Amino acid sequence: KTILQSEALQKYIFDTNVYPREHEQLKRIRDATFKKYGYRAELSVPPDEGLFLSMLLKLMNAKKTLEIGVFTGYSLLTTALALPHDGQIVAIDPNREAFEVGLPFIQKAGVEHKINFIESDAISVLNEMLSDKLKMEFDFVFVDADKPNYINYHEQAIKLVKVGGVIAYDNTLWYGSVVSVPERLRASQKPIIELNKYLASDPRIEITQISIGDGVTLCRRIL
Amino acid sequence: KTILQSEALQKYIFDTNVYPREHEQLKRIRDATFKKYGYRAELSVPPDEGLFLSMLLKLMNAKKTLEIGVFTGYSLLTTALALPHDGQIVAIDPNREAFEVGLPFIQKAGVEHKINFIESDAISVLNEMLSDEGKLKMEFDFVFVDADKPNYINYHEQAIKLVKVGGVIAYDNTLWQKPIIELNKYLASDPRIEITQISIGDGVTLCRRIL
Ligand SMILES: Nc1ncnc2c1ncn2[C@@H]1O[C@H](CSCC[C@H](N)C(=O)O)[C@@H](O)[C@H]1O
Ligand SMILES: Nc1ncnc2c1ncn2[C@@H]1O[C@H](CSCC[C@H](N)C(=O)O)[C@@H](O)[C@H]1O
Ligand SMILES: [Mg+2]
Repeated sequence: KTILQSEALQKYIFDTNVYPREHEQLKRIRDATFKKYGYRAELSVPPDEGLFLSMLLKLMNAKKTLEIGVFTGYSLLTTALALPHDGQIVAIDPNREAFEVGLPFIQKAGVEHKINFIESDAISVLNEMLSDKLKMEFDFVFVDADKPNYINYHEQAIKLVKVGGVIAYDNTLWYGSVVSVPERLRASQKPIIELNKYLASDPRIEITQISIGDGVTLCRRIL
Repeated sequence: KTILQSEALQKYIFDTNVYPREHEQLKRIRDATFKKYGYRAELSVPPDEGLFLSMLLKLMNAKKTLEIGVFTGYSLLTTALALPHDGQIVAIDPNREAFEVGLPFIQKAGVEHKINFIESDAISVLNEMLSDEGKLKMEFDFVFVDADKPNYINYHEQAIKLVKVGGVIAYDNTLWQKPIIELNKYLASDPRIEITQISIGDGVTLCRRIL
């Protein structure tokens, strides 16, 4: 899986610059995820994107983060390992079963204490955060869930992220189809095109769309 | 050029997510670069990589940077615009004529005061910095290496002493040929850095100094 010019080039990146520095428990998540899910393992953040997100989190000095869409936990464990010892993550996914595929390796990595996993749909949780008593504020928000709700998440996340914080959207080049379409991915083409147009014109954010993985768009909140 | 599956996909990134947000003086650098250097305009850091570097510098809170390889100044102006008002950039290139193509637009953007442009080969400039004991602890937050590929490993061993612990050295063109193959192996096995290779532009490898 790649949006690059060649699968060989994608493998060069993995072999040269990811797998030799990949945490062993991240490898364990990858192996377990393919064994259970087959091609659906491609739902995971790819390992080169993971390593990038890790250094991004370190460079921003992020400590409080929100993850919408957990699956078996590759990006969640990536995030927990990058954060300092007192980092805290709110991680939302209706599929607790997938989460428990990765949880033994999260536990082995010693970072379970950083994670608040919420088995729920994200819309209601983020609406409760906005409606809750306390001040929810995040350094970083990773949106990697159900694409038809991405614009809805944006309007929630732009209230919950700090000014100067980052909201990151995954899959924003969607197999190249934003410019094309593989028939089974057609349903998600429109919502990603819609999200791309929405972020492109948003004055409250600075953006960079990065041709890593299946496309990552970073949104730095400035208003 | 693009390392993506299709040129249409690359152009989509530019049209949708770069040009509507691109500083007008960066556009003017792009146009003047084609007018003077033609298809060597391709040597410039591409617009999507520009916004990426800009976002990196803002998130890092970078203030002092070093640029090796300037050409007509697209990445240099990108950097100057991302830095705070009191930011400083040291920019090294033997081609002063190319720099002076972009200079009017750097000046119109109001950021010329941030820039110390040095007309030289970078190896000797950096060796002089390493010799300058008195300013050795005046370190850079960010180093961008975008020059002559056969010297990249040499620049690494200089830059790793010039950048702060926790700062970043960024190598351009790491998905290029031999000096890049060698560089990629060298950084992969360097215990003094953490790395991430990003498939943007011609390939960018970020090196965060940890020792
Ligand atoms: N309404 C919703 N709210 C939150 N998550 C949802 C959701 N609907 C679907 N999802 C979840 O979105 C996930 C997308 S895959 C997430 C991949 C993950 N970031 C990783 O690196 O492994 C799926 O696990 C799915 O269960
Ligand atoms: N020994 C050397 N030291 C510093 N720069 C060098 C060099 N040898 C070649 N170069 C320069 O490296 C540059 C590469 S093109 C640089 C692109 C620039 N960052 C931009 O965005 O426009 C050329 O301008 C060339 O003059
Ligand atoms: Mg993903």
